[PDB]
Amino acid sequence: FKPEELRQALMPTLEALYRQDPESLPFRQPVDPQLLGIPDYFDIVKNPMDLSTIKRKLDTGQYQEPWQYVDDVWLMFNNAWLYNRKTSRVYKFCSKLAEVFEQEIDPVMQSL
Ligand SMILES: CO[C@H]1CC[C@H](n2c([C@@H]3CCCC(=O)N3c3ccc(F)c(F)c3)nc3cc(-c4c(C)noc4C)ccc32)CC1
Repeated sequence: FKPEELRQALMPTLEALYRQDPESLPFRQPVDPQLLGIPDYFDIVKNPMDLSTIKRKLDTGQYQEPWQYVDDVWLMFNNAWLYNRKTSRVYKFCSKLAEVFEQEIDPVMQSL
């Protein structure tokens, strides 16, 4: 896969996530535990991930294969479901994005 081919193919799946508003808002920048006053965040989440990081990796051609992109998107979701309680808005927004991602990534992976 050329990185331009991955970027062209996968960027619309990422755009679909950013289009979810307000559901994407907590995911658009890395969690900042100082600002949010949650010093245990990095005790629980050892490999942080967010949309800005994924976007940067796509933009710069850091993914060799599409599964690596998919793995990072799932890492972001898994981190949020891990840290946050299921009653929280952030966990529910995570679930909403995951549903959108599933629906958009499926045909794309098949094309590829
Ligand atoms: C610049 O705007 C942002 C919106 C999300 C704000 N925020 C908020 C704020 C705190 C105030 C209460 C509140 O409702 N927030 C909030 C704000 C907007 C949302 F869309 C949302 F779901 C939640 N909580 C966040 C939680 C997380 C989070 C993620 C993702 N994974 O683990 C943790 C913890 C990330 C961001 C959170 C921080 C400022």
